[PDB]
Amino acid sequence: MVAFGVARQGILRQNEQRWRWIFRSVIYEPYLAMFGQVPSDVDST
Amino acid sequence: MVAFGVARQGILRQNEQRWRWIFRSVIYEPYLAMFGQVPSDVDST
Repeated sequence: MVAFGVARQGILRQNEQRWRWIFRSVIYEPYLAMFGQVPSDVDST
Repeated sequence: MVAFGVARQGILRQNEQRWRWIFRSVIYEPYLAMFGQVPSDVDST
């Protein structure tokens, strides 16, 4: 899950240089996928 | 489930002194979690 989350982070945006947005963005992917309405669907398009 | 519901009630707000809002708030957590779009995601943030 962490592997795929970091891969999603890389796909979404190339780089990020802040220790707050990155952690929240990474942690969002698990709950997003599990709760059903994952932004991942929006991210793909 | 009841244990985690009361824990969520405590986390959400410290105290509540009405025998109506408390019961509805407690009962909301199970259905919220099960039906997929649980306010718990909003509660965390």
